[PDB]
Amino acid sequence: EAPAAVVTGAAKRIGRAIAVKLHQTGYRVVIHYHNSAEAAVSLADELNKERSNTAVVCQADLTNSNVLPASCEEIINSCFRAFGRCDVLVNNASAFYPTPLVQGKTVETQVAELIGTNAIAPFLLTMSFAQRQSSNLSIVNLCDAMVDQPCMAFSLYNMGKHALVGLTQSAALELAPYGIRVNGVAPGVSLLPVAMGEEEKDKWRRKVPLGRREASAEQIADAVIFLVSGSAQYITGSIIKVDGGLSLVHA
Amino acid sequence: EAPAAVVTGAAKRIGRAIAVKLHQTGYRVVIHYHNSAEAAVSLADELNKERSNTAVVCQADLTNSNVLPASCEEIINSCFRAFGRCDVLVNNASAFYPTPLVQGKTVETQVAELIGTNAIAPFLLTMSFAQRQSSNLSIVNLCDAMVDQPCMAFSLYNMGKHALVGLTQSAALELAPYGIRVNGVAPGVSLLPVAMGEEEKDKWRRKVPLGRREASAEQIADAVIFLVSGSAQYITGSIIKVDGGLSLVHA
Amino acid sequence: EAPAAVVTGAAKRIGRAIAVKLHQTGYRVVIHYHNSAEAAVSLADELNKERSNTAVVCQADLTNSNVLPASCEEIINSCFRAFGRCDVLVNNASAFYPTPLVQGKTVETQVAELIGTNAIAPFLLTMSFAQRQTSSNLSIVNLCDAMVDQPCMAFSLYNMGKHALVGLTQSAALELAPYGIRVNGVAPGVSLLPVAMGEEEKDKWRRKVPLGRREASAEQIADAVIFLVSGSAQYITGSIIKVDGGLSLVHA
Amino acid sequence: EAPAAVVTGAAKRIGRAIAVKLHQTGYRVVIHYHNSAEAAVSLADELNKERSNTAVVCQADLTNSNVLPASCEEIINSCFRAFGRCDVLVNNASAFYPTPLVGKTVETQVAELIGTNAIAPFLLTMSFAQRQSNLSIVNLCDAMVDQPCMAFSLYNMGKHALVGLTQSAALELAPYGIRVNGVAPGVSLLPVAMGEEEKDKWRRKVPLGRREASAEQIADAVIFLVSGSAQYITGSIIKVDGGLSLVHA
Ligand SMILES: NC(=O)c1ccc[n+]([C@@H]2O[C@H](COP(=O)([O-])OP(=O)(O)OC[C@H]3O[C@@H](n4cnc5c(N)ncnc54)[C@H](OP(=O)(O)O)[C@@H]3O)[C@@H](O)[C@H]2O)c1
Ligand SMILES: NC(=O)c1ccc[n+]([C@@H]2O[C@H](COP(=O)([O-])OP(=O)(O)OC[C@H]3O[C@@H](n4cnc5c(N)ncnc54)[C@H](OP(=O)(O)O)[C@@H]3O)[C@@H](O)[C@H]2O)c1
Ligand SMILES: NC(=O)c1ccc[n+]([C@@H]2O[C@H](COP(=O)([O-])OP(=O)(O)OC[C@H]3O[C@@H](n4cnc5c(N)ncnc54)[C@H](OP(=O)(O)O)[C@@H]3O)[C@@H](O)[C@H]2O)c1
Ligand SMILES: NC(=O)c1ccc[n+]([C@@H]2O[C@H](COP(=O)([O-])OP(=O)(O)OC[C@H]3O[C@@H](n4cnc5c(N)ncnc54)[C@H](OP(=O)(O)O)[C@@H]3O)[C@@H](O)[C@H]2O)c1
Ligand SMILES: Nc1nc(N2CCCC2)c2c(C#Cc3ccccc3)c[nH]c2n1
Ligand SMILES: Nc1nc(N2CCCC2)c2c(C#Cc3ccccc3)c[nH]c2n1
Ligand SMILES: Nc1nc(N2CCCC2)c2c(C#Cc3ccccc3)c[nH]c2n1
Ligand SMILES: Nc1nc(N2CCCC2)c2c(C#Cc3ccccc3)c[nH]c2n1
Repeated sequence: EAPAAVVTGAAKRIGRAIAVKLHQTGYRVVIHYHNSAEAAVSLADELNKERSNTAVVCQADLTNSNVLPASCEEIINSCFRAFGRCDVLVNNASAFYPTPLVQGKTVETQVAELIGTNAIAPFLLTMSFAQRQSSNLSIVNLCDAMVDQPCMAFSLYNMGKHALVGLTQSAALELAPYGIRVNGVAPGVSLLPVAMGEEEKDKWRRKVPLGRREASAEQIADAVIFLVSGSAQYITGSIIKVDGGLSLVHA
Repeated sequence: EAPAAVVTGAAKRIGRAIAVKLHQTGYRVVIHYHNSAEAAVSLADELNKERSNTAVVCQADLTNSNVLPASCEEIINSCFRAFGRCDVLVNNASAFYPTPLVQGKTVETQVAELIGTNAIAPFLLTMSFAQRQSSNLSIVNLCDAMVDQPCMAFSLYNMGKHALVGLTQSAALELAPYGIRVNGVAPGVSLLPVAMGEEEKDKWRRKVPLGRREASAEQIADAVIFLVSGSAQYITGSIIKVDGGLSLVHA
Repeated sequence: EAPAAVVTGAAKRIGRAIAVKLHQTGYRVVIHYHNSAEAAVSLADELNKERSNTAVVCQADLTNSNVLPASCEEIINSCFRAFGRCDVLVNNASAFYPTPLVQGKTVETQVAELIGTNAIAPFLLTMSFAQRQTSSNLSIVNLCDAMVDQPCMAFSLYNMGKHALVGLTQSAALELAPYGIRVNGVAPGVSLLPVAMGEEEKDKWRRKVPLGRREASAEQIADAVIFLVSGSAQYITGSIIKVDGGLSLVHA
Repeated sequence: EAPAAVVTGAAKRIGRAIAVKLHQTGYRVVIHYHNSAEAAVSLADELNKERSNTAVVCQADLTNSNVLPASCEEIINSCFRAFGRCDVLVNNASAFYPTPLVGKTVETQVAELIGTNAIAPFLLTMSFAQRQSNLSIVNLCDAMVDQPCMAFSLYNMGKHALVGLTQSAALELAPYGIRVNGVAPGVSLLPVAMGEEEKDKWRRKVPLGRREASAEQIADAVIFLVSGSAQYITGSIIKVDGGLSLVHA
């Protein structure tokens, strides 16, 4: 019987690249989404076309609130409901926008979305994953290679990703006696929005040592797939940068 | 005019030592506290006896909630209303208890307290402090030298301290243009409670390379004093471990 | 035509596992060795029995000296001599013994062996590798140490050597990225405890590891190397992958 | 009796400022130097004019070689010879120049860059410990060690090694009451002779004040680490960089 994976924020971009890759490697997948309903269902469609009854979608807001623990438990429950098991959890969903310290979402909303999606939801999904448990159980957290050279005025976002590093380590340590490995993948710049000005994209592209290009979504997913594989059976609490050397470039 | 400082969680233990040492150095102080009202008032009394009109108290819960931004604004305000200025903020208050991943406060309450006290309140206090501004302005965040080798079952506490590192770096970068430095002090083991077990204290003491003892509250306060001083005027985004070598000791 | 890899200290243990997997993946290999001459020659024999003239041996002391630069150049040269190309370099060879700060090799000899093997020879091999250079996939993997920030008591020069190696991994990734050469590390925690260590002692270390209360196999370390040299790691450079079972996360 | 400090590479620039500050604090000082004899003697003279018999010079090359351990032992020995004790060691001496991967031989590059930045600090540390009250060592590291300058691999390997020495020695010497810490400068005291356009280019990158560190600012952190206010601090490295290491590309 095939193992099952939950991928948060999997309707598009990096998260969809990860979902697809697990599916192709033989996983059944829960495609989680928040707002992108049409993209999520469309992907579950493709993948079920490929193999019937191997994908489902699951809608959840991962903003922090008093019901977030229930929402995270229901995401995990939804994998068991659909597949009878849950082998892999990939915490990919993330809010990203500036929250300047000195001067519109209220600050309470900004805290809730940025810390919720990047850190607390990952923690709650990890609790639920562990609680509901031959096997290769693992969690992969999507981190950020630039957390120590942060974007100006992204304090909440940066605190959220730092918290996620802390979760990755704490969960690796705690869940090792249950056979559950917990690792991260830390993109540098990846998948630049089409919208973004072509000269702005080139400005950033030119900073990357390896090929003066951003990472493809495929390249990020490749590192996730490694960490979930039997090729990584002794790896836990590791975070693999996938950044083309960007984090090494001084100002 | 003497400079003024806010110290969170200043009624007892390390926060109290930081408040005393700053007051000794010539600062006027706001003693924030949550439950330790008699100790906070007694400290204020003792400090005002040394020097009239140099200490006030401010009570607030720093748990994450819809009212935390106003509470943090209140705390900074208390310093302006008493003293007419606010030069230094020390983010010392901190909830600390285990939050095991595998199963009595609800989990969402555990999240609110541990992430609120250790990260979100320090972010909101930082915003409020910055917004209100040859001065020597700075922020010192009490971090944790053991954050990369965390205690088992302390996930949320560790996440909170990692976020606080993230805040330290982000805010150092963003507030540098205003002349506000942001730094950290990372204690190892300091001031073990009297009522904790003798076997367990001996166990931990014996692990510290430098002297086989915990730090005194005054030794932690010494590093805070340095960072706020004119001897640290080029230092921002730095985190000083005060751990007797404990973090260097392998398992 | 098949790519080619140099693996230093490849006669035994982890280096041997790395050479074997690389060869199994389709690489031709230079098995570098220092003292383990029989092991190196019998390994090359086993590999060539599988595929003809896909393995050669190359002996060199990698202690720091006046002759180390030429030795390192000759290791890379031997790969070009045998196989016409050199696509991968794995810096695995390493001296490891204590050098207490406070009180019969002299200290200058300990410096030369520990800093030479762990840091200087990798630098020189990296220079020679790069100097000699869209289906190209060139890369270097340096064998680091997951416990570098919580070092063994009395192992200052070894630990200095491994820190220098992290520095090289970063500096060389930055500098060689324009040439298409990636530079990464694999950082074991405890792996393949020596056969002659008593099991009761092996178990004292084993017991510290969160993930299974055992040490890594040589093949588990090799698996990380294989990943880093693969096409699945094409945007990965300057990265160090811990393969430590969570050991570095465990407090005193 | 006043305590005594050894400061390597102390004839000029940042090492000189550290010596000056330790001397102002009440230390007797060994000013080690390699080539800057005139500056070193002039400094010793000035410090002894301020307080008699409180400074000496000591000449040594700290390039790696088979005699480096004896040279390091002799530096520590020179502090005991002059002052009867040795309380503080500051490993400041450092070679710094590019060594690209693609007149000096590479053997010589390795010897100077790895010797000065790492092996000499290790040997000096051994000699300091062996010869033994608030005893401590401060190693001058580099806040940019993880975002290094292009083509500076050996320099960078040296400073990484020095971080490892700081940790290993803090761990090992702690039972002897000897603390070991680091100060990691960002851009500091730019050469007067360096091009103004280039200086301005690097200055404008620094978040805190858009200026380099003064040598006195670096020294202030050294002074803290050797003081009685840092008696529980060992194995720590304090960046003194105005936030420069926080700035992405
Ligand atoms: N792109 C980069 O350059 C880069 C750099 C560093 C790190 N990373 C990391 O890699 C991961 C993926 O990057 P990306 O660019 O693909 O991400 P993205 O496009 O910014 O967002 C990924 C998904 O997160 C989900 N999400 C956002 N807010 C949410 C909420 N409140 N509740 C639930 N889900 C929410 C969204 O789902 P819906 O669309 O369904 O609403 C969105 O599709 C992230 O964790 C990111 O931080 C990316
Ligand atoms: N002690 C150590 O070994 C150690 C080690 C590493 C880091 N640290 C850090 O150093 C700092 C001082 O340590 P400590 O041992 O002195 O801390 P502590 O005694 O655990 O707590 C300090 C104060 O935090 C305040 N606090 C707790 N929950 C709060 C809430 N919901 N709202 C507002 N305030 C709250 C409390 O004030 P009230 O008493 O008034 O209720 C408490 O007295 C902390 O940031 C800690 O995390 C300490
Ligand atoms: N084993 C572990 O737990 C562990 C932990 C952390 C990191 N690592 C790293 O992983 C790598 C492999 O570990 P290992 O335990 O397999 O290594 P090892 O058995 O200690 O030695 C590897 C090889 O290094 C070669 N070597 C030693 N001194 C040399 C010299 N002076 N010149 C040239 N070559 C020399 C030896 O070759 P000959 O036998 O031919 O003389 C030896 O076979 C090393 O880089 C190590 O530091 C290992
Ligand atoms: N300046 C910066 O921006 C910066 C940045 C990061 C770190 N740092 C660190 O801070 C420390 C001081 O920096 P700096 O700019 O003052 O240093 P510097 O001017 O480059 O050199 C300091 C001294 O090192 C001594 N030295 C060099 N090679 C030597 C050798 N082979 N043997 C013995 N001594 C040798 C020289 O002595 P003589 O003059 O007597 O020959 C020189 O005066 C260094 O450790 C440096 O790495 C500085
Ligand atoms: N969830 C999430 N989304 C991100 N982005 C979504 C819009 C483009 C970037 C980033 C992102 C970025 C970026 C970026 C950096 C330089 C130039 C353009 C984009 C970093 N972490 C992120 N996390
Ligand atoms: N707010 C807060 N409080 C802490 N403590 C309050 C009770 C003593 C420890 C710690 C603490 C600790 C500890 C400790 C660790 C090992 C042995 C004994 C105490 C670490 N971070 C903390 N943060
Ligand atoms: N070249 C080299 N060799 C190592 N070893 C070779 C013999 C066993 C370990 C180690 C090693 C180790 C170890 C070890 C630690 C605890 C228990 C047993 C082995 C760490 N880095 C190493 N580098
Ligand atoms: N021993 C030593 N000396 C350095 N320098 C001596 C004169 C120029 C800088 C540096 C140095 C530098 C620099 C610098 C950075 C930006 C612009 C100009 C110089 C970094 N590490 C150093 N170590």
